[PDB]
Amino acid sequence: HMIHFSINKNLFLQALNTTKRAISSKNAIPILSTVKIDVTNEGITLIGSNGQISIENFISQKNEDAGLLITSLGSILLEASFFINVVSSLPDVTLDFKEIEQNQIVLTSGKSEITLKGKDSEQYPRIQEISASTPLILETKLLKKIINETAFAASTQESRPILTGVHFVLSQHKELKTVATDSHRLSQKKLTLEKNSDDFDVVIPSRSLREFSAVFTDDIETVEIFFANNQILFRSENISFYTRLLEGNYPDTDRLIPTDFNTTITFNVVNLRQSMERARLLSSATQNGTVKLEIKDGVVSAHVHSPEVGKVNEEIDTDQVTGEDLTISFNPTYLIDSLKALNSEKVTISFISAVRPFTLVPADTDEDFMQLITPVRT
Amino acid sequence: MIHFSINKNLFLQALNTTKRAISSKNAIPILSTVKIDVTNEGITLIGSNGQISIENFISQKNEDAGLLITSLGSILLEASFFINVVSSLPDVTLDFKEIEQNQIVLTSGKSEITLKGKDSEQYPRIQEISASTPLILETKLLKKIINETAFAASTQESRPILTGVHFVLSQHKELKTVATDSHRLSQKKLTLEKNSDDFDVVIPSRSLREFSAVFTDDIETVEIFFANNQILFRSENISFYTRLLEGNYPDTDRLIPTDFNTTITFNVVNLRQSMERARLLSSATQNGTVKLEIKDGVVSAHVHSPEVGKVNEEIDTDQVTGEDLTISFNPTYLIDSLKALNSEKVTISFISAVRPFTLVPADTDEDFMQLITPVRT
Repeated sequence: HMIHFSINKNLFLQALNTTKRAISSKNAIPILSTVKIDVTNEGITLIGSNGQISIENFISQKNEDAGLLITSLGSILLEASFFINVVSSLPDVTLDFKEIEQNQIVLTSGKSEITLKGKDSEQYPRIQEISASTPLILETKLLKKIINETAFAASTQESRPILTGVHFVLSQHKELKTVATDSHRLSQKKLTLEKNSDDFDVVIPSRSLREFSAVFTDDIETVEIFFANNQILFRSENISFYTRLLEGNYPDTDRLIPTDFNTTITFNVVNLRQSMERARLLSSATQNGTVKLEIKDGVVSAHVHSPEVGKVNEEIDTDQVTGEDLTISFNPTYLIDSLKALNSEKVTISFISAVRPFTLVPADTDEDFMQLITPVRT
Repeated sequence: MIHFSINKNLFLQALNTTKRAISSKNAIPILSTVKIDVTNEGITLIGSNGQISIENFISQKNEDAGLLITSLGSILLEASFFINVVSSLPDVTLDFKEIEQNQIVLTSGKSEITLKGKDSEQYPRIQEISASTPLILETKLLKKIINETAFAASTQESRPILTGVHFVLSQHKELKTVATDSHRLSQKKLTLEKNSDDFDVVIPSRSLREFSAVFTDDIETVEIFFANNQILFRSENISFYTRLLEGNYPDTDRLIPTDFNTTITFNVVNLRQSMERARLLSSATQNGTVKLEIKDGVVSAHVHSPEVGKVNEEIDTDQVTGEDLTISFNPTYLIDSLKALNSEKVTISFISAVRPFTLVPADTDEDFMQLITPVRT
């Protein structure tokens, strides 16, 4: 059984590019740099993986846009980057894909014939199948929104794996909590699901979640989620996206969130971001790298002193300041991250002291979106 | 000490132009800074990297700058950082005040940012070119030359004269510009509508690439002045100096073959795209070439990369004449030559599989000529 099919170059190229999102250049298992191409009666399946995530992108014969004509079945491996570059370089709207002697594929497109050396696919590792379960269905724009609101807060230190993921908890059949922290700052988003589902408690690598947002384009309105202990699957009509879960107990984060406050300030999000980025230009010349907010009698100001380099003294305009005076220093990158995560015009930040973590929420909104930032003692 | 106020965006635009001549790493460390001279007339921004120098003048009388100068002087600031800070400031105007210890307080709205600078006495002077009458060329004429030739120059530092472009004015109106790296060559000849004094110079191709980015299209002309070791392109407000390469540029006229045995006229974009397919596979080889096979009126391209793949393409042709031929060459040289053409078709002319071939744009008045040396296979 040797492969032979033809297809529309662009729809093919798109599917390859989606699949490539799970394929690294250098992998510790050499063969995982290849894309795997299974060709059956029903259609073509593109498989890619890197040991953390795997993508199965299927193009069905019956898809009108594919212009997919299948003559012979079979399987093959090609080095993904190269193959993808070559297809992309072909001149015509459709192309011929014909396997021949010794794992070679001839690509005919117009008057241009290009033969690439592939590999037998038996050596490619089969993907472990999540057991037939009841799916959880979420609107994808909701997931992408959770991801943008939380994944940046997760650690990037691989020596503490559990905090490199996002913690997802469904309780009471409809209460969804998502939290991420790197021990310095924290992000938490809570929803109520419109429909009830069976409870779960998982930790999903943040890198996997960033790929989820890239793999599932907005054309796909919902996705089905299946849970195992080791892994989890997101599936649309044509795409299956598996990722590993992080084993271990996620820390109890609820205790971390304060309830009573001495000072609050309500800021324009954009203006504050621009103030913190200015602050950061000078504070990043230092290792300490902190901005100092001074709040005296309704006036709020930012100060950075980077010896040898310069000094920032800026008054920041505010919608509202309540409570008592406060002087507090923090890493401005965390504040910026927090701000970039908001979709609201305004932000309410609430404080306790110069040494206790402070909270930030979007102002004037139903959203249960809560963040924390630990200040720096000085 | 310095004190002026100015529109931030015009200041920023002027600093980003000057930056073109400032590198972050330098043998002479002080050259990573921009020098700001402030006089009654205006502000002069100076940068230089040892090869090129830019002086950019903003006049107080410039209506767009909103420049008000109340105290004079001069200072150095580390260019990249300073430019980033100015760029980040919130208000449309900027107050620039020098204080104690070569510090500059930048005030923009409610934001005040102080930067440590350096005394400017240590910055090296730009060498004035000797008094002379200018040569005036349309900026778009020069840009066009630069895109047509600077890429053919070498990047190997071992024959430094080949890393520049050779410019020769002869008979007071006959301009030849040529570049080569010994493997491929580019030549553009022109006649100036007005006479000028003869010259013969070699201008580093990196300096030419910066020329094209310093003088935006709103500068229609520039005045050019010559010394033996440097050259000045000057517009109303910008002086751009570059060093010249000294030495004898090779006799390039002796390299252009006269009579041919085979010619072929191609659509330019079509050919480029076949060559780019040919280069995906050939770049996997060491000395990756493409073989052009011409038998009857049929032209075809071939590449074989033993453990990777192969290309077999029939290239559509507009016209084929003369003897059959099989010739091999670096596809990148062909691609570079095609990218440099501004015409729909190209005419390529061969002698044999081992002698260089020429490319000219087809059906045009332009005296624009390229050579590529094939490889024996």
